[PDB]
Amino acid sequence: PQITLWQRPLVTIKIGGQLKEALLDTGADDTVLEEMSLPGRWKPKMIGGIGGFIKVRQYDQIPIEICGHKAIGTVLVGPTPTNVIGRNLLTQIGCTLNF
Amino acid sequence: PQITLWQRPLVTIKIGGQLKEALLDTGADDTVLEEMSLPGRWKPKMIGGIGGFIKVRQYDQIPIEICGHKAIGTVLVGPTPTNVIGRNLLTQIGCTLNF
Ligand SMILES: C=CCNC(=O)[C@@H](NC(=O)[C@@](O)(CCCN(Cc1ccc(-c2cccs2)cc1)NC(=O)[C@@H](NC(=O)OC)C(C)(C)C)Cc1ccc(CC=C)cc1)C(C)C
Ligand SMILES: [Cl-]
Ligand SMILES: [Cl-]
Ligand SMILES: [Cl-]
Repeated sequence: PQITLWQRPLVTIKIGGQLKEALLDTGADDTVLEEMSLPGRWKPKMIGGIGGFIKVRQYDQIPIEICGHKAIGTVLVGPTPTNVIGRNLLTQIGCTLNF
Repeated sequence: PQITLWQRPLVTIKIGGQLKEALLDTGADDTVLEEMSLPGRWKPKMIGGIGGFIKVRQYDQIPIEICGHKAIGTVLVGPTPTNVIGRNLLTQIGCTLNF
C-alpha cells in the first residue's frame, strides 16, 4: 500500500494468533509492544525515547504479520505509549519513505 | 527521493537561518527540535513518548526547508534527545510510506 501521514499510520498486526493495532514508526530502530506474553527466553534491553530510557524484554525470532505482510524478528515488550513497528521489521516488509 | 530504512532516515533541514540534521519520523505527530531560537509567539506544551514527557515551546507558522522542499508549520523546541520531523511537516512535502 501507500500510506499518507495526515493521520497516524496505524495498521493491524498479528502476533501469537492475536490482532493488535500498531504504529508504523520510521523514527524507531526497534519494534516495541505493550505488555503481552511471548514464548521462549528474553534478554534485557534499554531503549531511549523522547522522555528518557526504559527497560524492556527482548524476544528474538518472533513471527509477526504486519498489514498482512509476514515478518520474523526481534520484538521488545515494555511500557510503551503505543505498539510501535520500528525499522527492524519495516525493512522486512519492504517499506520505504517516498516524496 | 526514495529513502531506505536500513539506516535511520536522516535529512538536512534549513530552519531559522540554520542548517540542522533531523530524523524523518512517521511515529511523531509533531516536529521537535533541540534548543534553538525562533521568532514570534510561543506557548508551552508537554509531549510524551517512550520514557515519559518533556516540556517544549510551541511555535506556529514557521518556515522550513526539507530536502529542497519548502513547508510551513508548527515547530516544538525543547530537550529532545534528537531532532525529529513529524507528520505535521512530512505531509507538506508529500511524504508517504510504501510497501
Ligand atoms: C505528542 C503526541 C504523541 N507523541 C508523539 O507523537 C511523539 N512521538 C514519539 O515519541 C515516537 O514517534 C518516537 C519518536 C522517535 N524516537 C526518537 C528518538 C530516537 C532516539 C533517541 C535517543 C537517542 C539517544 C538516546 S535516546 C530518543 C528519541 N525514537 C524512539 O522513541 C525509539 N528509540 C530509538 O529508536 O532508539 C534510538 C523507540 C520508539 C524508543 C524505539 C513514537 C511514539 C511514542 C508515543 C506515542 C504516543 C501516541 C499516542 C506516539 C508515537 C513525539 C515525538 C511527537
Ligand atoms: Cl529483527
Ligand atoms: Cl502544523
Ligand atoms: Cl496527499
